[PDB]
Amino acid sequence: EARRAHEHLIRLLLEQGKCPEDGWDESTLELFLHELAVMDSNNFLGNCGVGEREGRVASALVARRHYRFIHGIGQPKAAGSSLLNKITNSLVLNVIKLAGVHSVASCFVVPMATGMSLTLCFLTLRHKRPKAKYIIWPRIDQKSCFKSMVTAGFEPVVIENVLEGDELRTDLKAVEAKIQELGPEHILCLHSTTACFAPRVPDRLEELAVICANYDIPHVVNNAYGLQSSKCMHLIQQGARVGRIDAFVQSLDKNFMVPVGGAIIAGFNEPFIQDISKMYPGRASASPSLDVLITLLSLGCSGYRKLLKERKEMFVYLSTQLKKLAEAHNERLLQTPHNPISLAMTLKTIDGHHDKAVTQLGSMLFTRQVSGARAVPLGNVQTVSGHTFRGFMSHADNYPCAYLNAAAAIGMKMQDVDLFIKRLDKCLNIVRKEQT
Amino acid sequence: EARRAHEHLIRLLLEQGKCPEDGWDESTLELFLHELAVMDSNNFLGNCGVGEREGRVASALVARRHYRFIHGIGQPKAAGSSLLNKITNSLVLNVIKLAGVHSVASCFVVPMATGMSLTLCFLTLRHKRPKAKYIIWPRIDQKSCFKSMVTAGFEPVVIENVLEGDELRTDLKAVEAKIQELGPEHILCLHSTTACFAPRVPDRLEELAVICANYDIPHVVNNAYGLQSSKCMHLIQQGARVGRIDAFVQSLDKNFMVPVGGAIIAGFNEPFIQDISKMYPGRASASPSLDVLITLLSLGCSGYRKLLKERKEMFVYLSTQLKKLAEAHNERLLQTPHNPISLAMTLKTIDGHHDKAVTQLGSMLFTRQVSGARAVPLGNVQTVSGHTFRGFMSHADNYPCAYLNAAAAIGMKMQDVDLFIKRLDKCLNIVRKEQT
Amino acid sequence: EARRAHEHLIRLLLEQGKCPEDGWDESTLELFLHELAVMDSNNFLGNCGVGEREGRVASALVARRHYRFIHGIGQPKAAGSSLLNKITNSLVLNVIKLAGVHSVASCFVVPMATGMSLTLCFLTLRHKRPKAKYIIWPRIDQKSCFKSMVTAGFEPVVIENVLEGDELRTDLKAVEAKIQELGPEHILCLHSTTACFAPRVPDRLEELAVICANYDIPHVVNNAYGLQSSKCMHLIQQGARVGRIDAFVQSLDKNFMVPVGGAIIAGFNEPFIQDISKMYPGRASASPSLDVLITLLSLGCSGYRKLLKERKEMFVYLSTQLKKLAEAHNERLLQTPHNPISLAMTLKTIDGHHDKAVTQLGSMLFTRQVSGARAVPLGNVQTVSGHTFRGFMSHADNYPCAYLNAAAAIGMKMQDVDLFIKRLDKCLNIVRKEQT
Amino acid sequence: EARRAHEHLIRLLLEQGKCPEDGWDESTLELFLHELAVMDSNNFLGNCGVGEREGRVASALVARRHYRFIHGIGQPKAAGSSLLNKITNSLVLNVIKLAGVHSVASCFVVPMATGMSLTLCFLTLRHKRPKAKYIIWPRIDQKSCFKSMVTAGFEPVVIENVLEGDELRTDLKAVEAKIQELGPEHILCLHSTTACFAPRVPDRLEELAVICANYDIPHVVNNAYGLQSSKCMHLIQQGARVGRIDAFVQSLDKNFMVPVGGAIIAGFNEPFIQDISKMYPGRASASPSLDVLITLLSLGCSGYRKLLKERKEMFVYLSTQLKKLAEAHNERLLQTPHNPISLAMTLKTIDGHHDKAVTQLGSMLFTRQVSGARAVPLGNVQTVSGHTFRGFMSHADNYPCAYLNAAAAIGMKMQDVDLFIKRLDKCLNIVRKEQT
Repeated sequence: EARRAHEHLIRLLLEQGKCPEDGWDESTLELFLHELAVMDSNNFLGNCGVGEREGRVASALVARRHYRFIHGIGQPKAAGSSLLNKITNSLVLNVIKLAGVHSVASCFVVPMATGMSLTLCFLTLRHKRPKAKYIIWPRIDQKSCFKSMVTAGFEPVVIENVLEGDELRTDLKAVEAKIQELGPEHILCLHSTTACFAPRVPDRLEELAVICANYDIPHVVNNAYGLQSSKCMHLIQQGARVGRIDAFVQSLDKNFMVPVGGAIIAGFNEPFIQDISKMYPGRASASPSLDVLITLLSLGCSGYRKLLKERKEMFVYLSTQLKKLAEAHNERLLQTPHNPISLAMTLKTIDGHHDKAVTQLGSMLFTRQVSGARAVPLGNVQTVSGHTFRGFMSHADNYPCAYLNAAAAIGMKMQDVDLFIKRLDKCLNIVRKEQT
Repeated sequence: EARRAHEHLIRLLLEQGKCPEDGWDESTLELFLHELAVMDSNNFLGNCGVGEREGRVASALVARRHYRFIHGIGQPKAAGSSLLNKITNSLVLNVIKLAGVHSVASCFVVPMATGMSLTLCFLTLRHKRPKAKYIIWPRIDQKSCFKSMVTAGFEPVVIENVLEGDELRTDLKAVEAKIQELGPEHILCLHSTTACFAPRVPDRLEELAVICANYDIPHVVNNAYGLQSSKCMHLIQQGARVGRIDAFVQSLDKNFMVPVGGAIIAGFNEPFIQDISKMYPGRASASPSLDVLITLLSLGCSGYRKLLKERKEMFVYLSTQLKKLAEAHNERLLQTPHNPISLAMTLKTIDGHHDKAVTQLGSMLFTRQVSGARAVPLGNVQTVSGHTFRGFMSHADNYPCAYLNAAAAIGMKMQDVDLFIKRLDKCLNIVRKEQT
Repeated sequence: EARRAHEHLIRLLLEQGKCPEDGWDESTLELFLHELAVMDSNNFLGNCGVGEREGRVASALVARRHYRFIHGIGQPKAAGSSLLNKITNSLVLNVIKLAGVHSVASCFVVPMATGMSLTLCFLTLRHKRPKAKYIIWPRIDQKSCFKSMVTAGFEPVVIENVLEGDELRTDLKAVEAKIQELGPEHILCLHSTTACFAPRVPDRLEELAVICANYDIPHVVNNAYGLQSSKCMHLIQQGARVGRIDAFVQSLDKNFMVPVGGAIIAGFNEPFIQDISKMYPGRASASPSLDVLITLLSLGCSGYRKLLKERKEMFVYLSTQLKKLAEAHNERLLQTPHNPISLAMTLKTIDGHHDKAVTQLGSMLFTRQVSGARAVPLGNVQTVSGHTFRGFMSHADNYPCAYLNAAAAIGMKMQDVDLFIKRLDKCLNIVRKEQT
Repeated sequence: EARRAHEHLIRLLLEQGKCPEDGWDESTLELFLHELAVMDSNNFLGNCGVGEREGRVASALVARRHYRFIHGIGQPKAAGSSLLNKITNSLVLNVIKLAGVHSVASCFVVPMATGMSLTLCFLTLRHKRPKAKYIIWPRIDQKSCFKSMVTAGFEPVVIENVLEGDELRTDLKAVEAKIQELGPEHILCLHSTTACFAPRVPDRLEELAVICANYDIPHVVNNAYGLQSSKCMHLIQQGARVGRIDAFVQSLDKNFMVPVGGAIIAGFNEPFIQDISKMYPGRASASPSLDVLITLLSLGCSGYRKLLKERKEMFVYLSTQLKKLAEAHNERLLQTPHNPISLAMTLKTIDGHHDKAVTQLGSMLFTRQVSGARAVPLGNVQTVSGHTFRGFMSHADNYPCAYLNAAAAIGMKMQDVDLFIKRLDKCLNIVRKEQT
């Protein structure tokens, strides 16, 4: 029977809580979703509602586009939304393992993006560490992760990066020096970062993990877009094994190709991760969870695994093509072998004329429908939530050159690289011709 | 021309930023949505993406159900999502005015539910008031609003309510006594509440507003489900006129009949409300905004206004039917004329036998597909985030009786009341027969 | 259990094959559709296809919009599409009874519109009556019903209508005179018509039925848009009781408010109706059947019955408003009490100036977004499939005046009448002002 | 601008009426569809309707799933549906050329399946040839094409096929012998067939075309599933060049992977093809046209061309795998090099035991979710619409053996062949073990 085949797949999902090897057909998926939504009281045919939160919906466009999941995630009032939440977190745990953190103990989807999800971690740790006022943070010029600390009501302690060749790396001496200066009890946590813009590289998590274990200080990893990278994930896995990592947080959109809106908070200590979940007040949107559930069931392990493999290949393709273009314009690819996602070519040939050529190149790429490229000048001064950054965008006060960023992130296609290379070549020609 | 008629409506929305008098046809709405999504870079036909957040989508089910809005709300990378956000906040401001707060200066949708949205207000006020550690809070037995204070890292100062007849009301003397005891500078804010479970009533906002203006302390109003009530909204409007209200927060789902997930933060001081918006780190889900935009454009002013009128009528219908049932079972409707949404009938005839009959009645209603009713016993002890509540569910340590809650909230139908009355009558009969 | 409630409704549909009293919720309907489509082999998860008609679908937009019903209607290859067809025909039979033909024996949806469905009836009757070459047809100026006879390969025998007051009615003497002239065996059938443009009225079916019973000649009724009228349906029911009706055919779109595309063929002799079904070669589109199934399950008996009641009320409203306008312009409503759907006001005040004012009025209404009105002049000569019609549009060679048609058909709203009246008034004023 | 890029594609479609080289994104397609539907009067915001066919829709599920195309295909009342029809027929003409008939003059989508579309051709030819009563038809055991002739009211003249090796081929002598016997004027047309079940092969169209040109008799080609085959299409193209072909008809579902429901009628004489279109009475469903428009715009030339290439490859794969299996069971692949889509392996090893093993094998494959296979026994007697077929299913009275059919049709995947081979192998083993 056709129906039994669908039920077999559903039952296997419910009993194991694992991503199916092969992606489900849409037919199976929509059957499952409809049966789940049937379990929510708002969808009961015999229901009457006499409360203030009945999951009533005025617009049929709204109800249908959400598969009639209205109540969000948590006698129960929403048994299907609850099961949706359970399944999705179970699927996500298994993908975390698949992706490289095999010892992960616990995780949960939270329908806030990565910044606010990090804030939630910091808000939870306040009650663990009432004496703490500082968060030690190796510098990365990204506004949201930096603001997350201020939002949580702590003061960031910005640790400048060390220039090693072309790469910007964790200053481990300065981190330990600030712990000793300020006092371990006054530090809320170390806030490290994996995936980042080249020529910065993922933080030295093993070493920071050792430092945190020894000084007895929480370690929170901004893994925003590092789940897609088995190298970034090995760094988390190794760090947890050789020292201390308390939580790692990753974006749903950047690693799973779904709308912006949600993140995953994961860790190795189940009671602690539960404490973060419990620190969240009230119901939350089920929409990020639904998007990731749809995506993971449709892809299967094999589909997600293939996406990860294709990204590695696109990275190789992107670097070989960008290095070739760079060199053809008498530029070079910065040597950043410790960054597995992001790369940078120098813009020395257009910089230095005092005509804003580097910024102009960025705008030119933008108006030619190139998105995601970052033209980083020398000398941006920018103040973010109380803190003034010298050399903003470059993660250092005095990086030796201007450069252009590009990145091979999950779902990148060959036409992404090809069109980029084509339009970048033309833009470089225009600028240089203008400078004569 | 047919197309010009659609464009006229769209252009009028864009130029005035106001809810159309009559609801748009779905045809107009979907035209508009598709044209908006066209403005996001991920949807550009000529686009190439070389960054880490390109709004790529693996699942067609996911992309389509969100109308291809992927990037969430904020060179720009997402011009349509940005315009969506602008329009929606403008529509919401106008509905706030429509609903009873005509002097509202500023507001924004935040894709967190009401609890976390209140937390965000408290997180913002931390930077305004570094010496503050306390939030003064007239008691309401609702976990999320209470937890919001703890999550923000403040300690709640629980002010017990005064029993006046059957109603539980703001103890204004105790509020002022705690301000003086603890010191104005050590108070982060007063956290009041409008719409609530009977026999509690909306807080005395005019008087609290006067107190807050005089002691120079912020006033944050939990208006979770009070937007649907012109009486609750008059209380906010009057309070702002005679004293101080800094922010008022309301649920999207409870006032607009959309999925759980979002809230509105509004106020009378534009710079301050902007500061709360700016305290939020990173991008956020556009899904709550989209749901409310769809809903408000489809309803129009006239449709939303009609929903508000129908709720008032359903309240009258619900109370007349519940009073009639109560009296037929030798119970009574508690006299709560200061609560415009929630009501309560006594359960004295089944309580007092030491057999858990009140709790049992609640479960009986639940298993008979009645949702939203609250059977409140005498004597619940419950600890929430560090604080132990006596008489939990009843908003007081010694409320004189057990009672049952019901409420006429927006979108309630006559069959909601009728089925409820029918099943409640049968349940009361069963319990009483059992007690002989 | 929520799911059991849905299954109860489905099971009741499957066991009785009758329209539910109250409309199904969309949730129940889509559950049912998905479960049905599961029964088609193309949707089997374990299926392999090695034939030429496997129901493969390239476009996900196409597959989804049809609920994955691909195979159309008929070891079996399509068990769900087959069950869909069975259910839909059973629902339609019951609506035919509801609508006024309680003795209907058999019917089937055919995914051709009414013209081709009549052709199919004529094609079937060819094999019953090999000597027949003529179809006797009381005149109605509608191209499709007339062409249906030619398409079938018969020659129409056009019987002119009798003017009785303002109405055009069946010339029963001329019908019988042509039977006798041509010979009963040489007549394939009588092709009568119910719902039609005023001032024509439904054919005299009782009398024609008696004639057909006596001369032993098939009687095929064009009931294109007469199902929505209990008066038109009583005429079919009475005619079948007092004489002979072999088949009656009605449009799906005009009586059920669904896309153009399908029709119903019904009758009182089950073997004969089966013969028409069997005369159709090959598979056919399931789309008309699906549309009517969705519509009838969502409406229920009560919803469809309410639509029929509202149409009667709109007819009264339309005539009272049109009579009032007519008289205000010194025109009159033609006295057509035997037409229950269509009406006509005279255009004598603008006609007669030899300036094409009547045609011009029709175009003016069209450019002012009035659809469905017919401005009928005196003196249209028009040739349709070999036959030249004098006074084309007016169903007679010498109807005494020009007039304007309007009709109250199912789903008409008060704003349809109101806007029509408003724009018609303005148009009449413009024309008369021009004629000075 | 993003919007201009979409409009450029649309404008190019409208000006050239040709399939885009590369498939449109869904975004572009749905934009286009929505803009088209805007042009139909039922969708006009300012519209009032006072007629009997206003395109009103009761169900939002129905309206939305058809993109608000309600009126079907034809002052005008439906300008967008009309343009839809125009575009689709233009796209289809170009695909006919792409597929191998480069000299095609005219074609149109008709929303009837292939059988009824052939009937329409025969119905049209009746008026061209009033003396004709016969249709000469080389035998193919397919019920719908045979019934199409009877439905049209003609008598089929069944020409038995000639056995050449393993193939069944056109008996050209018998065709000419029947023309001479019955008289050219009494023949309505020759009804030939291209794509068919092996071991029958496509009719000898060049030779039949010469015969038809010489005797002055119409030639109607059943090209039901031959459009997907450049060899079948070359036969039509060559036949038209060396002789007479008046119309060729093909299934939409079998060549374009859309629901059953529609067909294309094409030819080389534009006035004649127009005459067939004009012989159709009334409006018709736009749904088949919409499905093929969606499909062709999403695929582009390149996508459809790739599908055709993949089918050729799947044919090679299917035959090599089926030949290998056959031989492993001491059977053989029948030598049918003139059939480019269908193949047959002998079932001699299980046939001959008088135990219905051949029929049983067919049922076994069916219950193991193999669809589209045909187990053809020796000796089926079956009467279809008045005519008794000896050896029904095998296209001859005395085909030497029982065999099994399989076919590589458009959209076939490797798993279709692989699973089929796997399950067929197991079934053969079961049967042979049972026969000991």
